[PDB]
Amino acid sequence: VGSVAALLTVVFYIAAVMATNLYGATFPEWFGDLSKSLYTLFQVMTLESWSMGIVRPVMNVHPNAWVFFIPFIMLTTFTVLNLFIGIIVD
Amino acid sequence: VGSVAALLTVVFYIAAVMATNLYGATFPEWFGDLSKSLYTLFQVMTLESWSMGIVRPVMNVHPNAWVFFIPFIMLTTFTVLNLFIGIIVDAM
Amino acid sequence: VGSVAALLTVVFYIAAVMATNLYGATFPEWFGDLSKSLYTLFQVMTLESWSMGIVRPVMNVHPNAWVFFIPFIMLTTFTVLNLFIGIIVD
Amino acid sequence: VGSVAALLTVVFYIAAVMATNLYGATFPEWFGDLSKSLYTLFQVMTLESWSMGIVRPVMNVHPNAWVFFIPFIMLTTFTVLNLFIGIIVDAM
Ligand SMILES: CCCCCCCCCC(=O)N(CCO)C[C@@H](O)[C@@H](O)[C@@H](O)[C@@H](O)CO
Ligand SMILES: CCCCCCCCCC(=O)N(CCO)C[C@@H](O)[C@@H](O)[C@@H](O)[C@@H](O)CO
Ligand SMILES: [Br-]
Ligand SMILES: [Br-]
Ligand SMILES: [Br-]
Ligand SMILES: [Br-]
Ligand code: NA
Ligand code: NA
Repeated sequence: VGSVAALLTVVFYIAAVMATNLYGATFPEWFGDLSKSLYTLFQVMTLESWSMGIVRPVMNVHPNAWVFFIPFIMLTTFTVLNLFIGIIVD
Repeated sequence: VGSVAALLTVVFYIAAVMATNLYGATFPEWFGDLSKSLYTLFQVMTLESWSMGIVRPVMNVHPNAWVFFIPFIMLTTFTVLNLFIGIIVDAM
Repeated sequence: VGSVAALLTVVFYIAAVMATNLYGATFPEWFGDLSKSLYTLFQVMTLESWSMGIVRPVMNVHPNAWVFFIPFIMLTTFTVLNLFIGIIVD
Repeated sequence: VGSVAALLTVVFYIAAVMATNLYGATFPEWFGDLSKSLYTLFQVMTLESWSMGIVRPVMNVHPNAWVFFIPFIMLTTFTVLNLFIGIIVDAM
């Protein structure tokens, strides 16, 4: 559980670093700095307007953006369930 | 677990083949080609703007679209839950 | 499990009957007939735009609408988890 | 289980008392009185338009609003999961 939450924070920070560099210049409101990118990736993790509000607008400039976002959603949500269920048992 | 992930991929692919055919011509931005259709059905599976942003606009042209999307949501949502729980149990 | 799904269908139909009578006249696009109301209550059960898209617009005309919608969400989602987990075990 | 449902109600009430105070004057439609604040925090807890529709507009005026809402989502989401699983286990 402790190791699970550690992995989640590292992946979240690494993903927000990547997102800042990729979309920061073209999408400054969402990815303009590390802070903004961490906030956006949390919104995306919660699945709130991820496609209609974030990813589809991002894909209009960067067609391959889904290669970042879809694996991120698959990875962070699977980890979150694993962490939530893992903490409940212990 | 592997068979579940295989079944989900097959079901997902056929669903996007069907959706391209049904809505492609009338909704090209969301279902105009297999790629776009795989992306939309993923958005639909996550439940993101599925009704307000996709299914209701689709229902304006195709009144029965709900016969496709509602069973799709029910089928994939039950499977993704079963798959994610399946990995957790088969690791404890 | 079989009894759980039976209860869910009855509550869903009864709720869609109630919604048609309550909001049908003022909100015809969402609750104008039993069919429309069943579709809307499914959208509301999945939590998609339930407040921003449906309930807040409904509350502008019917201030107490939340007394219908909030218990519905609480009831149908709890039942759905109970049914999903219940089927997985058996 | 009962203690969990009690803790959630207390946490929910205090959160809506705080939100009324912090955002009431600047966001009256969503946090203008305790009632509106209880309703908004329920919408936020379900994750419905929490960021695009509530938290980002709130962050335009109050840049630190995320310090309130993100821990709120994390706290209530973990509790609601724990409460719902808790009833299921304490019936099997
Ligand atoms: C899982 C761990 C999730 C951690 C989430 C961390 C969020 C950090 C957000 C932050 O530090 N901000 C700067 C606060 O000064 C908020 C930004 O999101 C903000 O600059 C922009 O979004 C603006 O557009 C808002 O008007
Ligand atoms: C858990 C069980 C969920 C069951 C869901 C049943 C849905 C039945 C929907 C239906 O029969 N319709 C009529 C099909 O002719 C669709 C309506 O939703 C439609 O009339 C309106 O929404 C219009 O506004 C669309 O343009
Ligand atoms: Br969360
Ligand atoms: Br998912
Ligand atoms: Br569902
Ligand atoms: Br809920
Ligand atoms: Na949503
Ligand atoms: Na959701």
